[PDB]
Amino acid sequence: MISLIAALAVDRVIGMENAMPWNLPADFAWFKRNTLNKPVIMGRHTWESIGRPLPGRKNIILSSQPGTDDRVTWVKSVDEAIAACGDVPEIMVIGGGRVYEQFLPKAQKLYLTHIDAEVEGDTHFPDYEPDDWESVFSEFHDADAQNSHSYCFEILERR
Ligand SMILES: NC(=O)C1=CN([C@@H]2O[C@H](COP(=O)(O)OP(=O)(O)OC[C@H]3O[C@@H](n4cnc5c(N)ncnc54)[C@H](OP(=O)(O)O)[C@@H]3O)[C@@H](O)[C@H]2O)C=CC1
Ligand SMILES: [Ca+2]
Repeated sequence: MISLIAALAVDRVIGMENAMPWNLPADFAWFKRNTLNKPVIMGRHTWESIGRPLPGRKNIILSSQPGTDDRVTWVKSVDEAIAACGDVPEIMVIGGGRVYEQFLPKAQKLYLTHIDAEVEGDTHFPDYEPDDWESVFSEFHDADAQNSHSYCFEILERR
């Protein structure tokens, strides 16, 4: 099963100049808990933004060109990316915008963090069809001393 995990600010903004333009440690804990011990697929720009493999996860990088780092597994197509994960219960697609768009039609689950932040961005999550998805988990949190925005963790399953 293929899942997408993403954090979305107002208007589905996910990124600006190769970063996530907000401060939300609660989302790091959610991301780690839901990706650890699962393979993660990401695009080259997202890979370049992290600089080092995510520990405890098989890191698969999509790029049309030959790989440049043997600490991760490089693939040249969506189907090769999926194949490189082998037979696992759940594959996690972790971004960015262009990768999310291509995996959305193949995904059965979305893990979304909806962040109440107004941010300018140059990257947005795809415009998913709400009727195709059932919300199976939704937990809202107010801002606190560590998290400067309110946020809501949501899991949606494809109907
Ligand atoms: N808010 C969030 O949850 C997250 C946000 N982000 C943000 O997303 C942004 C990056 O997204 P974006 O610019 O769209 O880039 P991506 O991270 O999606 O990487 C795009 C690159 O991946 C490669 N690629 C993608 N699809 C394929 C394919 N089918 N075959 C071969 N190679 C492929 C290409 O590399 P090549 O050019 O080498 O061919 C392409 O240029 C950043 O701002 C980042 O901070 C990232 C992850 C999470
Ligand atoms: Ca806010």
